Amino acid sequence: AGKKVLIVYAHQEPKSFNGSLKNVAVDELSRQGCTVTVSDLYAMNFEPRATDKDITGTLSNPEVFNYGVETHEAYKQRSLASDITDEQKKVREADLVIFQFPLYWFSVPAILKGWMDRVLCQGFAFDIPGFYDSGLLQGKLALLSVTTGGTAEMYTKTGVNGDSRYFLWPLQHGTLHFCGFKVLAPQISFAPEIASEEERKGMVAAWSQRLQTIWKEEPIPCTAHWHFGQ
Amino acid sequence: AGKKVLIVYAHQEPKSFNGSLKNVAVDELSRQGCTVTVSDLYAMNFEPRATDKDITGTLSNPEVFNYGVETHEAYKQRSLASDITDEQKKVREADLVIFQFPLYWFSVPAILKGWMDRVLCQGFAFDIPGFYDSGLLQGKLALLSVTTGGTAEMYTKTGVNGDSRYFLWPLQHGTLHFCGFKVLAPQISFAPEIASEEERKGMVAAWSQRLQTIWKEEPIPCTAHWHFGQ
Ligand SMILES: Cc1cc2nc3c(=O)[nH]c(=O)nc-3n(C[C@H](O)[C@H](O)[C@H](O)COP(=O)(O)OP(=O)(O)OC[C@H]3O[C@@H](n4cnc5c(N)ncnc54)[C@H](O)[C@@H]3O)c2cc1C
Ligand SMILES: Cc1cc2nc3c(=O)[nH]c(=O)nc-3n(C[C@H](O)[C@H](O)[C@H](O)COP(=O)(O)OP(=O)(O)OC[C@H]3O[C@@H](n4cnc5c(N)ncnc54)[C@H](O)[C@@H]3O)c2cc1C
Ligand SMILES: NC(=O)c1cc(N2CC2)c([N+](=O)[O-])cc1[N+](=O)[O-]
Ligand SMILES: NC(=O)c1cc(N2CC2)c([N+](=O)[O-])cc1[N+](=O)[O-]
Ligand SMILES: [Zn+2]
Ligand SMILES: [Zn+2]
Repeated sequence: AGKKVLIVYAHQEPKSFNGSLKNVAVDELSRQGCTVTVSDLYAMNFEPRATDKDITGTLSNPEVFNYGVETHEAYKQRSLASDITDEQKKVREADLVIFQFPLYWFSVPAILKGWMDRVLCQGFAFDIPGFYDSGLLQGKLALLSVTTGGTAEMYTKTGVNGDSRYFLWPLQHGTLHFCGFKVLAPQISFAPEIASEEERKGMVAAWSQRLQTIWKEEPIPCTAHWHFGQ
Repeated sequence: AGKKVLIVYAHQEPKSFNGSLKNVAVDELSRQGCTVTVSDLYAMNFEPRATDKDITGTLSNPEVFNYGVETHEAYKQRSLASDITDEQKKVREADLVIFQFPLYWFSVPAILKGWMDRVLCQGFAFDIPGFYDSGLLQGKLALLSVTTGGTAEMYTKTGVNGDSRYFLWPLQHGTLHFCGFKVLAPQISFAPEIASEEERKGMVAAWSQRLQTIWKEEPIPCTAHWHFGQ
């Protein structure tokens, strides 16, 4: 039996360092025999805004619009917009979701935030109850592959930015773990715009090399202690 | 004399609890004689995606698009899209910026993420050097007014979600502090949807009351210790 991978990719420029890391992931996972799909959010002009257009059916309560409630129900009625349900198919079938993005404001670019907000709806990714370790995507793996402007030392506890692990918490725990994913350790490629040609090559090579044995890695313990120390 | 307030507001439904919190803020700050402006993102259909459309006319390097470089240059050359510069004008003039939003995945809704992404460009909100306490918005105050689905107990260190301060980091430190704002203590309105109508009313009264003395408040210390201590 093989493995299915979805790469959710958020960068405007094919020739960027992010583009290189995404292409390398496709090549290496494809070479392994994996089933691979890429959602290139900017080329898709993916809609990030959570709005009433996300539901192609009778809006249940059209007097007071509640996005959570309307999308939950629309999920059950199979009446979500097709951009959403197309992504949900991709996610439903994946054994591994990789997110490839440059860090914007200690988080994901908005187009990618919008993918999280609209795709990962109640009924689909979680239920109440049915989250964290009972999240509806248990059994899947997830991996953040992030590039920064800041260097590694800036992202240490004694540095100006604090530990890079600090900003991971809403993504790794708040989102991914919440939906039931097991989380592989993040790939962080620090400061590529500042690095030499060779350092950049080494970072891209370190990532393809990691992907070779990706199916053998254990998930991190996705806890407050992993992220915060103490 | 006076002060000016910008409320950056991210909720699709005026009749929502978020809508009431926004309306009470406008009411009360207004009554005080403040100048008040609301950027109602969803009603503006505000563009969240960071794209080459954000630069007017001809790019500095159209072969390889770098969003950061291009927006930094367009800022100096006064060629940023008018939707961005319209917001920058509001922020420039503000003494206090209030963010009013529902928590979406331990962060801001994507439409508001894209506000941050596209509005707070280099040259305007920060430079290098010129960030953290030297950020270019220094002397300004910022405050997150956030509503949750989860209860206050869920957002303790021993609750399922972890302390609320953990998720504030990318916003308060990574973004607001980084641009030089001083950050007032967040206003967190826990689980309104679950509350009685009377409880909801009490939380709107509490927000109004706090705003009566907002100008008397001191900033939090925006450190890793505040967020992850103790
Ligand atoms: C809105 C905004 C907010 C930001 N917020 C933050 C923040 O909170 N924290 C932070 O740390 N940073 C922040 N940044 C910076 C951003 O994270 C970095 O600029 C980004 O991660 C760099 O990735 P890139 O793919 O765009 O690099 P690129 O600019 O594309 O370039 C890296 C270099 O490597 C070259 N390259 C491409 N492919 C290869 C390859 N295969 N082999 C060798 N070289 C290659 C490229 O041509 C280029 O010269 C922010 C930037 C923006 C625009
Ligand atoms: C995509 C997505 C991701 C989410 N992620 C998270 C997460 O990470 N963590 C989390 O905790 N939550 C999360 N949530 C939940 C979200 O934070 C809450 O649903 C939201 O904060 C509730 O605020 P509201 O304004 O929308 O409530 P409302 O639905 O508007 O409900 C409150 C009630 O108050 C009523 N009301 C309005 N004004 C008044 C007034 N003046 N007096 C009395 N009653 C009034 C309204 O009629 C309504 O019935 C997420 C939701 C979505 C859709
Ligand atoms: N590496 C950095 O010094 C850096 C660079 C940028 N810049 C160039 C886009 C941003 N940022 O925009 O938020 C933030 C940081 N930071 O470390 O927090
Ligand atoms: N009150 C909650 O239990 C709750 C509800 C939602 N809901 C309404 C969509 C989300 N969330 O979306 O991630 C998160 C939580 N949470 O505590 O982490
Ligand atoms: Zn976790
Ligand atoms: Zn800080």
